[PDB]
Amino acid sequence: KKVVVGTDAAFAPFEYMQKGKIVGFDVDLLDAVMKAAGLDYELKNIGWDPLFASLQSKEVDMGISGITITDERKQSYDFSDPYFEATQVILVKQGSPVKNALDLKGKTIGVQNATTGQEAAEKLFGKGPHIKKFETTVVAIMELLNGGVDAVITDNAVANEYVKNNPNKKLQVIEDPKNFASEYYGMIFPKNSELKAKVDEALKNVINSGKYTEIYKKWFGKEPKLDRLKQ
Ligand SMILES: N[C@@H](Cc1c[nH]c[nH+]1)C(=O)O
Repeated sequence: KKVVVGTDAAFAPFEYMQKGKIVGFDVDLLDAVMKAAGLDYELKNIGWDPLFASLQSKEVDMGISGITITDERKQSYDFSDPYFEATQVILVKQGSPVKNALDLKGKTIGVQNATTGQEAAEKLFGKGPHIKKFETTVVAIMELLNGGVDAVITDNAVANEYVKNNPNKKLQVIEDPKNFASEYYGMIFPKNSELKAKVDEALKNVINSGKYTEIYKKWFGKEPKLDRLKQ
């Protein structure tokens, strides 16, 4: 019996489809972690909202989908030790007047459904019509390109990856460290999972052996500050 791992492979550089195969930082880290934990696994591309549903039903044993550790998600799920630090940013067209998150007032914001980016947008301007929720971040960014939304709030490394990969779209990343707090990714599990402890120990092995850093350098071209993982 293999471990069923779910991911939403529409979140580059962490997980995405390349020539019909699921690739990314989370994909490479998962492979490293699971082999260090001695667990045969299957990686499923399932979708963002199906994934969380599947984890609650326990049909999926494990998740790695650039998922931010939050106390709101700790209600139903368990998390591994953090393996990445992120923050929400604001993605816009280069000609945007947006300088900070407060400039987004009265404007339409495209977020992926049930994410920390949605939460951040709803924290500032409350729940309402000009917060447009999409199943993938890919589609949210697509509503930005065509003018359907004025701004996108998503994770920083994803936004930076899209700007880097797509210069002809002429998008810019607006950072607001005053409004957006530090976030940490964790591998997710159904409540009281027996895999969590094995994954935590395997992650340490992966970090200690220098395996994590090689994967980090591959996707981000620089040395990680590993002290971000002991916060
Ligand atoms: N890290 C954010 C955004 C995200 C990760 N994967 C898809 N969206 C979250 O877990 O809510």
